[PDB]
Order: sequence, then C-alpha cells, then structure tokens
Amino acid sequence: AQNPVERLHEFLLTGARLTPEKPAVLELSGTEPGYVSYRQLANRAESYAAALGGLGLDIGDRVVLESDTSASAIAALLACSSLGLPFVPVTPETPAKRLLAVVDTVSPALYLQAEGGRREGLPESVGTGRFGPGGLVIERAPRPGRGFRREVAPADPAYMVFTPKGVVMSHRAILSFYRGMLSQGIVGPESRVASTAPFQFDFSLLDIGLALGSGATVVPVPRALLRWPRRFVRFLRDSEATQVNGAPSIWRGALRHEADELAALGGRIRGVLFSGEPFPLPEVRALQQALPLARIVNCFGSTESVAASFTDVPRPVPDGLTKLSIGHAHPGAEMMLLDDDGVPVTEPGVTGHIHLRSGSLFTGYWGDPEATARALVPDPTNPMTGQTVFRTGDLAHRDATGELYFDGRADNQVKIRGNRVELTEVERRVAEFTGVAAASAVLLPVLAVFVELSPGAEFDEMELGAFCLEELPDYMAPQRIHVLDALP
Ligand SMILES: C[C@H](N)CC(=O)OP(=O)(O)OC[C@H]1O[C@@H](n2cnc3c(N)ncnc32)[C@H](O)[C@@H]1O
Ligand SMILES: [Cl-]
Repeated sequence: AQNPVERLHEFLLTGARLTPEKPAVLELSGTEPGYVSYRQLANRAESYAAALGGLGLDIGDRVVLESDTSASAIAALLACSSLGLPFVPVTPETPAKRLLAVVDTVSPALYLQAEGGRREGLPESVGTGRFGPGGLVIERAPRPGRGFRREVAPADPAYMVFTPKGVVMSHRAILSFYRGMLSQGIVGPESRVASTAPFQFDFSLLDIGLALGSGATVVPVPRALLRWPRRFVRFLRDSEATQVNGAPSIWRGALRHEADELAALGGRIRGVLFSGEPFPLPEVRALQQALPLARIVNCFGSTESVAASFTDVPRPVPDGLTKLSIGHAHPGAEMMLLDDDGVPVTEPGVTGHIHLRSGSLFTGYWGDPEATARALVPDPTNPMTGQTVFRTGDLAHRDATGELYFDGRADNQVKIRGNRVELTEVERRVAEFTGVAAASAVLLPVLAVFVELSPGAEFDEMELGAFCLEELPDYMAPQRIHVLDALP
C-alpha cells in the first residue's frame, strides 16, 4: 500500500491485497471446474517469477507467450511484468511461418507455451519452457542477458502486440488506458467477465484489466466454442457470465440460429462490450431483445492505445439510426478532429482525421522508426511543446452535443477476422506476379481482387493464390480473383 502502482503486474494484482479470497480467474482442473483466487493468482505469478528470475535475463529482454487466455497465461504475463521482461502474446492457432517471423524480428530471449502446447521448431538461440497450474518449467535455458539493467521504469516496455509490425506499449500506456476504462463503471466486483478474443489481440488484455481491475472474475471462453453457438451459449449459462466481451461477430450464430436459448440468459447478463468492427444494427437490436438487462457498450479505438472511447448503445436503438456513436474519449483522453493540413475542425458534422492525445499511447513500432514517426506526429495544435500525438487513420465527425461518429479510414486499411489488412499491400503483391499489370482489392465478409493482365500474358488462377501466400498471411489471401480487360 505504501508502494505506488506504476507497473502492470502491481495493478492487476491489487485485488490480491484487498480481496485475496475472491475468485480471480475461472479454471478447469481436468474436467472439475475451479476458480483461481486473487491470492492464488499472485502465488502462481511469483512461483513463475522465481523460475524465471534465476535465468540471467535482463529487463527489456522479450519473452514469447503462446497460449489461449487462461489463469496460467495471466500468471505468466504477471511474472514477465514483475521482471521487466516485456511479453509477446501469441495464439496457438498461429502459423509456424508467422511465429518464427515474430521470433526472428523481436529476437526474444525466451519462448513459453501452455502445458498442452504441441509447438516445436524454435531456434536453439531461444530459451524454451512451459507453464500450467503445476508450475513453470524451463526446457532449453535462455542465453543470459547483459546483467546491466537494474530497475523497471514506467516508460519501459510492458508488452508488444504483432500485426511484422509490433506495437510496443509501456507500463504507463497500459495503466492509463486501464484507468480510463474503469472510470466508466462497466463492471462490478460481483461480475463474471467472459473474454472471447484471442490471446494475441490486445482485447484479451483489455478484458483482463476490466475484470481484475474491478475485483471481478475473468471467465476465459474456449474459442473452439465460437463455431457451435449452442455450446457457446451453454458455456455462458454454466459459467454464469454477467459481462460478455468480444467482436460483434461472436453473437452472429446465436442470434441467427439459437435466439431462444440465448434469451434464457437474459436475466443473468448485465453487460456486453464490443470493439474492432461496427455492430450491424439488425443484430444489435436482436441482441438487445434477447438480453433485455444488458448494457451494450461500443469500445472504439486502437491497439496503439488499446482503445479510446466507450459509448453506450441506446436502448432501444431508434429506428432511423444507421450508425452507433463512438462518443468521446475516456476521461484524460481527447480524439481531435483535424483537416488535411492538420488544422482543427470546430464545425459540427464536418469529417476530420482523429488525432489522439492520452496517457495511453504506444511507445513506437518495433524496429521501425519511420512508421513510428508517421503515426506519432508532433502535435499540430501546439507543436512547440515536444508533445506527440497519434495520427489514427480514422475519420469522424462530431455532433453539436460533442459525440463522434465513425466515418471510416483515410487509407485502405480493412479488417479481416479482426486483423488489420492494408488493401494496398494485397494489390502491390498481386501486381508483382508476372503477367499482371495492375490489381484492385476490395472487401464485400469476402476479399476479392480484380486484376488486369499485362498484354499477351495467360493467367493462372491457383498460381496466384499460392504466390500470394508465399509472403501474405492466410487472412490476407484473396478468396475471389476476377480477371478484367481494364480498370475503371
Ligand atoms: C481493443 C482493440 N484494440 C480495438 C481494435 O480494433 O484494435 P485494432 O486491431 O488496433 O483496430 C484498429 C481499427 O479498427 C477500427 N475500430 C476499432 N473499434 C471500432 C469500433 N468500435 N467501431 C468501428 N471501428 C472500430 C478502426 O479503424 C480502428 O482504427
Ligand atoms: Cl473526444
């Protein structure tokens, strides 16, 4: 209590000093359900730290963490955080190719996966280990670090999330976001927060901070369940979840095929949170009706600050509302609307480019200062301070009451399975296939690319599909290729 909380693990474990016996994270012990309590979570966390802290690792050395969200994964990140080892979450569904690209660029001292983890193939240069309820065990010792660093500063890295582009987030950035979000009273200490995102998104951490920072319980939702809407609803039933967080699309199956079962949870679920994509209004209304007690909140923003705004979906949604609002920044934040020349937009209803100023901003992109300098630009409203501000690439306009409406992107960034895809990079790659002169990508959800053959060339459908995968991930592969004579 005498100790001020300026680091990630010190924040998420406050419940271990105030409410030690409260259940912190739901956890399956074989087939017998249990709960890890704030105190127990803290013990696993330090049990892990002891195993880690004797390995010669310096503060700043990176560690890869391969797991679905679970109490042991939280323990691992807590431990990493306790040692100033920034951590890189990765989800077990991750393609070999993609993982070793992350390992390669971030050059971590150590890789760790779940007890059950069936991963192999890591460089001998990289330490290897495992974790679960029974403890943390190292297999291949990591090379020791410099033995030079001595204290963890709020500006130091806490974690990095990878799109390969890593967003590097300090201890402060993540605590300002946590402090912004909790100011909204989305949840209480009796809440059971069902977390759906993959551990490799940002969103998982948002879920964990929401629950733990509110004294609540994290309910890890096994992702398997998303393609079995009934099994997914029974899971929410039996876990007795009261808050459910996820991309809008987690609800699609249940609203479409299982609305009766879902509405059987209507008395227990008091909140639902979404970010990433807009929620289509038909479905939002459906969900409001199936869950009549639920406060539905639209979380808008970006990994580069986790997020920015939390905005209540009105109940019911007025009939001629085509878009939900994204509100205004949480306390201590501001999304400024600027024009093309960075001049402020003061007129309501005029679209502008959101520039975010907060205590939450990413430190930079890993090993990519040029991108970092394009994203965190000097503050156009007051550039002489030295202060930097985040050029989001998102457009919006404000109404006369001061609320924001998302107008889409200024570039061609798109979302596919929640992963940021720049459509111009699909186009460029397709265009470097021989016999293609130009391409145009577009989303309809499905990704199509339209292509204009160079003069003379014959064109092989599948040869392109495969050629794209050579350097584009699976979510960036076209599902539909259409040849044309020319391009409008
Ligand atoms: C918690 C998580 N980090 C949120 C997120 O989506 O992270 P990120 O992968 O970094 O997505 C960035 C973009 O998604 C879009 N977005 C984001 N939330 C919304 C929204 N609620 N409505 C509409 N568009 C949105 C905006 O384009 C954002 O610029
Ligand atoms: Cl704002």
